[PDB]
Amino acid sequence: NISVDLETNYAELVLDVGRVTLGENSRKKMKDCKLRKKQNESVSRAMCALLNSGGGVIKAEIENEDYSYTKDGIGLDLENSFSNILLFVPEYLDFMQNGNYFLIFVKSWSLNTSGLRITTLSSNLYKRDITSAKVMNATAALEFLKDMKKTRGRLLAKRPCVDIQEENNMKALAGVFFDRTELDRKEKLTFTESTHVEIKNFSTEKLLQRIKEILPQYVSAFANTDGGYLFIGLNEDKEIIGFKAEMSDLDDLEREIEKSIRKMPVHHFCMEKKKINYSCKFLGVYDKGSLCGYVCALRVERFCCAVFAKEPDSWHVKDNRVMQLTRKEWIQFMVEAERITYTPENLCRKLFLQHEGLKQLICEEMDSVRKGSLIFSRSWSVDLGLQENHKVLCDALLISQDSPPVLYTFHMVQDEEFKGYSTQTALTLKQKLAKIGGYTKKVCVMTKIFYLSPEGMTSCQYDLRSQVIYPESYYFTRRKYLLKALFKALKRLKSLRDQFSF
Amino acid sequence: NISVDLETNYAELVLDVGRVTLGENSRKKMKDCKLRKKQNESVSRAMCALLNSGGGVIKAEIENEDYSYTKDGIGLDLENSFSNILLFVPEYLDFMQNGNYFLIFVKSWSLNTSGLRITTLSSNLYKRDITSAKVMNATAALEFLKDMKKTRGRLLAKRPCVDIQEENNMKALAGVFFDRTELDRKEKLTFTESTHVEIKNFSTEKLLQRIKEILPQYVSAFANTDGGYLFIGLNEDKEIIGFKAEMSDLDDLEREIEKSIRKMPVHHFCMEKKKINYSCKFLGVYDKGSLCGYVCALRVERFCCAVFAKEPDSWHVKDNRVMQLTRKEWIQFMVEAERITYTPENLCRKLFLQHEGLKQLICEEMDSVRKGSLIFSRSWSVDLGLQENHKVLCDALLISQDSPPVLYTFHMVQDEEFKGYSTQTALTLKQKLAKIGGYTKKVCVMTKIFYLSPEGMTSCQYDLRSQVIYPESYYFTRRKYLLKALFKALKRLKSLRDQFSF
Ligand SMILES: [Zn+2]
Ligand SMILES: [Zn+2]
Repeated sequence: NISVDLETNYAELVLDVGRVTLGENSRKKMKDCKLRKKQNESVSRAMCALLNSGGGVIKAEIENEDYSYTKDGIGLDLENSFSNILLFVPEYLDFMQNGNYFLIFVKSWSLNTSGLRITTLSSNLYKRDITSAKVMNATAALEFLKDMKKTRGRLLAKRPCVDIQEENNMKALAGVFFDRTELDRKEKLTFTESTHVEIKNFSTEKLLQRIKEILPQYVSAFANTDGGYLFIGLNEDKEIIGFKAEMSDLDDLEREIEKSIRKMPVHHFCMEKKKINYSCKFLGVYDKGSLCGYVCALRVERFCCAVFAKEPDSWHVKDNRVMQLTRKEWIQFMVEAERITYTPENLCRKLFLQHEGLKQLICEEMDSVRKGSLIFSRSWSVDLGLQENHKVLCDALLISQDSPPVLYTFHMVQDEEFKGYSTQTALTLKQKLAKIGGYTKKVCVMTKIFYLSPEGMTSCQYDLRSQVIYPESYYFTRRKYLLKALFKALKRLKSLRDQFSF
Repeated sequence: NISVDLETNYAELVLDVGRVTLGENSRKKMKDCKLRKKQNESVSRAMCALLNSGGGVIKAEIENEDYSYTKDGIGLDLENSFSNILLFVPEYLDFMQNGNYFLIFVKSWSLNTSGLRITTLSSNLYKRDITSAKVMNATAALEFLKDMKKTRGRLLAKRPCVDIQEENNMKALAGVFFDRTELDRKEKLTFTESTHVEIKNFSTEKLLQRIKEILPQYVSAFANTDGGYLFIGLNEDKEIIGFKAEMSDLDDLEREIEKSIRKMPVHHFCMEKKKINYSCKFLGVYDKGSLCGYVCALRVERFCCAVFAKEPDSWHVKDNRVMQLTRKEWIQFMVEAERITYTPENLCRKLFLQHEGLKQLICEEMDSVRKGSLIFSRSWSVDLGLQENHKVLCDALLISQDSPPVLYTFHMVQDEEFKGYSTQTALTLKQKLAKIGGYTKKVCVMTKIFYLSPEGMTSCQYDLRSQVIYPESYYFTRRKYLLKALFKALKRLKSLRDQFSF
């Protein structure tokens, strides 16, 4: 339910997430928790997509009435989600209440010391923290995947006769318990939970519902750490209780378990692809010579490669659509490493000689600039990898320290509008600077469109800066770093010919 | 209250943490929460010290009686602490209940994709997560410190006249509120908490106690992110309440705030050292023409470098003492990057010719080894940087795939014991292999001591393997990786002359 806004005046990706309730008191008092979680999920997905797609704006309609950002705030859950996604929120996020809408300006994710290339809401990779199954964070998932990639995946020793207790004792006891044909009710186990043992108690009515939900994460955790045994039908005090069911119910539960396990995504770094080796068994529980219920014992063998509970929760924007990254793409991102100067001189001279009014217009525009660089091109759209527009005479990019980059479009057609072309070119330039260029600061690109009359009259048809508003951080840019990022982006785009004079 | 155990037979650092209650039920039912937290802190400090000092063993006396590791477990809080310290607990930790003691075998911390060189319980660096002050994790602290080190530390722009609301509005409103000479009781604020605003309500009796405790972390968070304003004396609904106090109480509170702020550690990456720029003000609250109480407003300016709430909580073992890393050392670690083969041939030939029984003893010992490498030295203690023992004839290190490394000490003195020398040499060798060598797997070093009689009689005085027990993971080692780590350690120790023949 996230759509790219094509009617916006901003020269960047604007994602509309629909009506969102804002304010700490307003969000904490929302009666419908499902709606609040859905709004949080939509905002988080939009933020992740913008982080992975070169930055942009999240536009949310303010659902609650009489909302003031200064007086109310944002909301604890949204802030917690932002903190989970981003280590330093002020470095990436800006908030602005514009009329009835809330704008979250999101900077592109930049490679840092952590080594992460993309942002993930949840890697859906689980591990065993001695007794608990926890979803690997970005750093843990990165380390796990790189270690498995490097190694293409992943008897007894004589010891002194000393009476010791280890996790191997619990694993052996659980294995012996697994092979028991029948069980006795109200008997205590000789083992407890460990890296290879998990014990859960579920009601009969909720068992089928929870098998589709919690079993995948425990199976992923076991297959990722060392394998293990999951026992369902034992209470907190390790007493055998079980759940009452019929043979048909047992068959249906076994089928559901098989479907849930086979649905789990699996990525292999080895040459020999393998399935998840699991064994499901049902042990009858006998009380006073009568069958009380059944205990479900699931043995999950150690897996050679990554096992996912669900597809990794990473998003991006492609073809003006918010798409979740496929497992292969996510794995590839995780494991695979990465005065005024008028240039070029020849093109500037040709443009100034062919069109006399263009030079006067450039001088008038640049009289207000303290120091900067102006780069001319026949079509800046082509240099960014987009389609050429033959009606545009030329494009000019201005990089100055006191102002954000400005793209100057010039056209000879009086009755045609070039707002969309210039906006798309500026959006692509910003994305290339952020991702390919390597610029690590907040950057926005403004546009100015001019009509060059044959008699030399110049008029400013469109001025982007006077129609859109940004946080102040976007209005101050580092000229040297901008030039370096532009040089790197042009070099990587195979469109660097004479933009920088050496 | 953590001491290095010098009476242990293990050839590694054994840290005794005293009596520790173990078991999930036992620990969750502990009446004294202070004692439980103290035990958890001691175990965590010992684990961090062992991780930073080349690995070792944590020995804890089992306080509770009738404790079985297989039946009871470890404890939720201890497991959570271990998970916080280590991304993958099974990769580093092994647990063993030996008699009345509990042994935690800890592998040395190895450099990984995260870039961390040491482990920290808490960096004590705080940041602002929009409304909350949170302690930077290891990755966040690493990124923050490296960014500040790289840059040697760390007007208005014209915008369209659009009615918008940002965090700057809240900051300006808080600044205006800061300069007010007097306040009126039961009036609502025009701003709320943000990246630059924190609002807390404290009782009069607990105000002095909490100033020494919670003020440093908020001051650190403000000085680390963007500065801000802290307001004490306002309830949840942003109504001005204040706290009743006298002028002497105000002076004492101001002195306590000054002492607390000046006590905070500060590290500077810039040339010009600066103090924490803060301003403390007390605003009277007037109700019906009478003074009700006072509101404390603290303005913390943005700081140029790192501000610590406390010294970073990182530990190591030096001179057989568990010492907390100093701030300078912690900063330096964070920000600054890093058949049977008989060698050497000449020394082996000389030893075999001088002592005939030595060759026979070596052959008898190596007849049981499938494949490995034996390296002889005049004194392996010298090659590891320790003091030479002239009574020891020679030392031999055996590296095999089926067995852990074994150090063979040979002596001609019948009435003297060399257990301590061999144990210290093995401990130093293990530490050098783990840290300097770069070995990333669990490794233990056994020792065997032999007496070479002048007539050629050989006797095994001490055999370490038969007297100590390790988890099975320590009994299987990678021979090629062990040789590579040994080569790297010898090269970095300037003691590599002819150990490996090329
Ligand atoms: Zn595989
Ligand atoms: Zn400084």
